[PDB]
Amino acid sequence: AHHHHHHVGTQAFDSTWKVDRSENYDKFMEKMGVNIVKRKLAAHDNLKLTITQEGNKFTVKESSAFRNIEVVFELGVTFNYNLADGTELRGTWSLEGNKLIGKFKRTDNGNELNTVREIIGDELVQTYVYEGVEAKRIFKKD
Ligand SMILES: CCCCCCCC/C=C\CCCCCCCC(=O)O
Repeated sequence: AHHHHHHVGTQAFDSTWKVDRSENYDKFMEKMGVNIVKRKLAAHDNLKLTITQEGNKFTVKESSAFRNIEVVFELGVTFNYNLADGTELRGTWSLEGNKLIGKFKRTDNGNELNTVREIIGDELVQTYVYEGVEAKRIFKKD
């Protein structure tokens, strides 16, 4: 007696999507209290994203008009992330039920930010909620 068989797959998110559009971002940056100049480049930064994962550890490369760095996280591993000005927040991402959670909190007053990751049709999306305001950026393959 004997038998055999085989198949194959291929992830979807593991791609290179660049900022093709955004929604409500204006209120998000305005909320924090960003200056006209800071809102000029942070709006037309041309964020280029590259998604690559190997297990429960994801690594994405992001580049902007004034800088660019690579970040690495782990599902369910809280770590300290620093900002361009030096602020350090304690946050990360973790899946729940059938959705992905992303939360980070300021050290000043503990402002809780909430972000979820999803994909619609042929465009990647990431939502961010700040004080009731829910803004998101739509990245299309580059
Ligand atoms: C020059 C103006 C100040 C720059 C504004 C910073 C805007 C965001 C840029 C870098 C910080 C990004 C922090 C994201 C945390 C991880 C979330 C994720 O896994 O997608």
